[PDB]
Amino acid sequence: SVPSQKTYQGSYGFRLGFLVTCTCSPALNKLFCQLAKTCPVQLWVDSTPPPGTRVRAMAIYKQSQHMTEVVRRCPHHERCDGLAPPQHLIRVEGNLRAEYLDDRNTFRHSVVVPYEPPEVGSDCTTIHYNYMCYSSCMGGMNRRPILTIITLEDSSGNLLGRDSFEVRVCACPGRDRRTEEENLRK
Ligand SMILES: [Zn+2]
Repeated sequence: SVPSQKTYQGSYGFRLGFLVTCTCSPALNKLFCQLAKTCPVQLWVDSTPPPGTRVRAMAIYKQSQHMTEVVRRCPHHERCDGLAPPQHLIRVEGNLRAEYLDDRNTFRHSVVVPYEPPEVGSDCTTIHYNYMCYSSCMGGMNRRPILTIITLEDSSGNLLGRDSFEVRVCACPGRDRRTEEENLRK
């Protein structure tokens, strides 16, 4: 079954926040980012989850007619850090404990890091993601919009919380955000 995108704050009050290489549109719930550049995603909790809590990131297609298709890199960007497998769209930057996972039954990719409390000077835990293929790449996303689903999980993989956002990976994020926002006003 297609991974759920249902927002679920859960017992710890889990939700995301956001912070031109990367720009977020709250009105569109959409992140616009350049290829392979830092995308800061903030984790907010009302209380601290138990030891061994994990944070998983996974991409799915937004449109229902493409939801059962695995999101992966196009051949050009696949065939081009030594930790992320070449097929994975999403990689984590600056984390010594990233796990790159392929689901045995769905073939979907994800990247998991341990949950850490907020870094000094912050009320939220910031994770730096990189997207390794453009929304427009033929043989990959092929202009189809995607969602990133962030799941807070216990050490066994049980769901503690879930949030999600749309992503466009593009060369001019600031300009594309304005275009899509101008389209929503019209
Ligand atoms: Zn590509």
